[PDB]
Amino acid sequence: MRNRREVSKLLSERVLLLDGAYGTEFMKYGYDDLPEELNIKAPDVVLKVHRSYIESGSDVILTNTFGATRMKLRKHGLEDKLDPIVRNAVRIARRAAGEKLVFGDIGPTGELPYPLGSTLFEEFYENFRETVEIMVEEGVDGIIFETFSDILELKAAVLAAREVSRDVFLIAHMTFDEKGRSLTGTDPANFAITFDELDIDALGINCSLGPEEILPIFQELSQYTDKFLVVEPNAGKPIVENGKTVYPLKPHDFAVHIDSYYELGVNIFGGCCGTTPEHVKLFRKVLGNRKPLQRKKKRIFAVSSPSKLVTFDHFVVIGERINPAGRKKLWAEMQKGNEEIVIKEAKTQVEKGAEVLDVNFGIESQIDVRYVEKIVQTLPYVSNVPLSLDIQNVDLTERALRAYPGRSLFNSAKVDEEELEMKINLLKKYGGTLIVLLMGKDVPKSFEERKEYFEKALKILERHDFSDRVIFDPGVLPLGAEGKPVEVLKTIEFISSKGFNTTVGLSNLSFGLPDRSYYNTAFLVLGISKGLSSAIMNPLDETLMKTLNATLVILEKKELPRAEV
Repeated sequence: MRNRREVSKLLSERVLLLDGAYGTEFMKYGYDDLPEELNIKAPDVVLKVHRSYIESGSDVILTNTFGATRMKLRKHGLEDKLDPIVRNAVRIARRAAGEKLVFGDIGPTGELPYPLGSTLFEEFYENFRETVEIMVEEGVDGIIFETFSDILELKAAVLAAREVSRDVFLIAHMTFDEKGRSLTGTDPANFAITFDELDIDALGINCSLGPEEILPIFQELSQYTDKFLVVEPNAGKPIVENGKTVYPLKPHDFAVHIDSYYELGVNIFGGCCGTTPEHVKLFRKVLGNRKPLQRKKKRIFAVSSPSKLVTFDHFVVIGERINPAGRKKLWAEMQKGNEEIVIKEAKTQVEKGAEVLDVNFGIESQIDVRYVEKIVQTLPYVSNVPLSLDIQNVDLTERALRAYPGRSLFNSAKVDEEELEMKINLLKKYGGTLIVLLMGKDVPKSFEERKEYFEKALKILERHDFSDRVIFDPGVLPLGAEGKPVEVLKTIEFISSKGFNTTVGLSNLSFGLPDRSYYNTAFLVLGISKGLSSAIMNPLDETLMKTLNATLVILEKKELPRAEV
């Protein structure tokens, strides 16, 4: 009953105020039932608390639906009460809301994504789709995913929501500990980078930390995103007055941070665990009828994993081993569905220095589609490093981009009008970066030719505003096929001059000749000197790795291992 343009037009005009805890407010009225159940067993309390806040000055209240999802309600055997639980909630809230805003509040299922758990991107996606549909029907003024602790789950949630409506105002939230990490690893910047390019309207933090510890965390985020920001700290560092649970921070020692958050560009302020209508009554005062600030997001090219954020601000070793396309061995297994052999090759390369893993599925037509989706999701957790998805088929590309936990590096996309625009789209929808391989109908042979391809891809890239999301691959040829590698170098330089990142299929140079390791090492050094910022290579080639490291030290792009005597 209110689109996202409206809701933004408002947020741009003035900083909004949210509400505090509800569970603890139900506790005060003797109700200890699952808060989401009081929508059926005692709508009065629910209506009361919503009022306690709207009076304290809240401009937006969250529907009493945090645990309102199939997967969660199921743990408390309520899978069947889901429909009315939510509908009442929106209605109960809509009541106290009055003229204010009502946001559907959706919390995390509380299940870990496989392997840390046993849930696949699909189960999550479908889980959140169901509820987000109930709410959108009921006319919520937006939807907010609070306290999420895993980019994969939160990714499913946002995609599901957005699949339901392209007009409802969306808000994604993650919760970090004091170390600045999520449950599975995402730090503020990762989260920020990974989720900014998704069709959500705002990002934010809530719970786990008081207004104090949350301040810097909120800043890291505010720096890597231009979307609206929301924050809802706890009520100070948790303690136990009777061994139970008590939040110290008073309405004054709390409401005094509003200033600090205001300057970091916040748009919506509220409170989590320990916050009461009292606090909000002050927030209303300390805050006032202000107007939001600006900050300009610091641009940065990086891919991510649930736990690691790789920035192309140094040489990025892209592991090449997981490639059944070229290994008749690994392909035989992976086709059979072996997940172990793949998780192993993954772990090995990371140990040796690979910061990103390139994964390809060999003969795409004969590979179990559900296996791809399971591996695509799995690796990032058992390897800790991002993945360079080496798919070719458009259909596999999508089934894979969806399930990938984070911001991926998508391998391949020739400079073909169609393929490009088709790949750009998939990425704009699921997020990610693109490896544009300088070659069209057929392979270019000269530095001149490659430049025409580059020049062309640029036109297409700008045309779709996606030039800030690409790494260029000049295309390497085997020496024993008249490669003329000096032409690829002239290209690496040319692109690196224009301001782009570059990678090469290093092992392409020597296929078909002995002492492959030498030509590779040689080429890499030469390549790096010309600008090459990354290279799908074999981290297991020790000499290549060492010579590489040496090269970087020499070039002042990394530093000393400790001089002796």
